[PDB]
Amino acid sequence: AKVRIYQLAKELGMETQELLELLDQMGVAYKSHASTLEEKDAEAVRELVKEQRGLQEKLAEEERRKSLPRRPPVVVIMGHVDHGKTTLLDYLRKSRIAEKEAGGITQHVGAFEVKTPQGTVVFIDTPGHEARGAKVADIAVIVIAADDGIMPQTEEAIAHAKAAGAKLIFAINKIDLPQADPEKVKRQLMERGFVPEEYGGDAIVIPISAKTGQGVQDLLEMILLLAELEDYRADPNAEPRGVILESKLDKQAGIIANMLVQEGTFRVGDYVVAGEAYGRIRAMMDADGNQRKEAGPGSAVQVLGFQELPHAGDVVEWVPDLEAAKEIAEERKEERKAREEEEKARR
Ligand SMILES: Nc1nc2c(ncn2[C@@H]2O[C@H](COP(=O)(O)OP(=O)(O)O)[C@@H](O)[C@H]2O)c(=O)[nH]1
Repeated sequence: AKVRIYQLAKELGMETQELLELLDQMGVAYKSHASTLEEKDAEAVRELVKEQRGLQEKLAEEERRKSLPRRPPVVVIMGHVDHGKTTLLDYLRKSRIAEKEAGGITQHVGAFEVKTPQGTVVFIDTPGHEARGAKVADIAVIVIAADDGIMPQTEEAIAHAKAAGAKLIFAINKIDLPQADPEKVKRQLMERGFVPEEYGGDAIVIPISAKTGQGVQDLLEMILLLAELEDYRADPNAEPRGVILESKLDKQAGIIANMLVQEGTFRVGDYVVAGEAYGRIRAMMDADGNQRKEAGPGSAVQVLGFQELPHAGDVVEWVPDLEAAKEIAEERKEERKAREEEEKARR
């Protein structure tokens, strides 16, 4: 003090003409950048530069938080009995560790992930063969055998999947067999109004062999492709929301539930309600057997601590406290009771 303008500028990491512009907006009059500033003013300048810069760092932050991270595609497999669903799932579950040493673990949490350079894909395991619930799968892979073709069962699977909001992918399996005619199946698909992309339609058709592994990598790349196109994303910071895949019992363990996380992040100690089932999460284990402290979108984990058994397809919801988990769970019990005895009246 009293500081010259070119001095203050160097101080603030600023440009002479930057600071001069600022003084004019500020109302402080100078002669040239050589001029001296009253410490009153310089103190104001130092302050304003904090305001403006802090706000810009703030606006940049809110800017990036508008952009939500992606999430892996969740895939279900459908089809007609004998057409190779099971064989395909096993293969996919084989193809993940071509690394032996395990370890480490492979328990079954209801879904598994296949990591590719192009991305990670999540596969529902849990065969129930359907049974409504809450949306689980983004994509359905409809499996068809090339020696058999399209059965009414396949027509059902296709109808179901669309009704469930799934984007369809048609997999033509068993192409190793000499009696296999994939073109026949394509014709059947077109006959039914699904036109493959090679003929200019929007249907996706990948010939594969679950036995040999032919075209399975291509099937994977196509799933990830349609994922980018659909652009699946989720907010890890939202109110945690997920869905129950399967919930079973274990003698020493008790009630366990497999859960897919959809939005948010569940952590240990969170109180959750699923349908009429509530509880506190004691522990969480993934497909790798790792005990997890936190779970974000795309994660299939096994949850310990439910008081009842949650039904599959039921939504898992975060709640602040045990009491809130209890009231919500209880109210859903009331309505179900009442609406049950309402079915006593009308048969
Ligand atoms: N040749 C051949 N057989 C297959 C292929 N995929 C599955 N299979 C056979 O199809 C039979 C029944 O299929 P499966 O795995 O049980 O699937 P799912 O019946 O639809 O649940 C099994 O004996 C498999 O070995 C394939 O790509 N090629």
